[PDB]
Amino acid sequence: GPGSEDDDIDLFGSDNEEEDKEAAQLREERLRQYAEKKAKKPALVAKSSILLDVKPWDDETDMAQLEACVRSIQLDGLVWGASKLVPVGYGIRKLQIQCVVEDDKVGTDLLEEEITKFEEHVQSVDIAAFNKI
Repeated sequence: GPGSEDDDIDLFGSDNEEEDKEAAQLREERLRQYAEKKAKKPALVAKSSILLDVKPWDDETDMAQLEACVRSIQLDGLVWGASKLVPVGYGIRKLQIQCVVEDDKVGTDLLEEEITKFEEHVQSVDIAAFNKI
């Protein structure tokens, strides 16, 4: 229907459109990018604050790069809070990272999926606690 000023009529020769299989996918990809990078209006949006603990494999595993792995997750509405190290066992100390997610954009999916891929440096990803804000 109506989107950006028009709805379906061609008044703009700046867009080539094209009727192609890959083009169709790319047309939709344009909307995905607009919905993701834009449409994010600040309002009373629900948020979750999840405390995950990033546990390293060994002392040799660097704690700062553990934090770096989590802090490089780029999603609009994925906010990082304070992180602290909690010493637990022999050698292994866990990094507790607070993440604040804007629920109407970013689900925990993004953080859960990404940090479990980061398990190349992280031994296991444990959940410390879940809080709503």
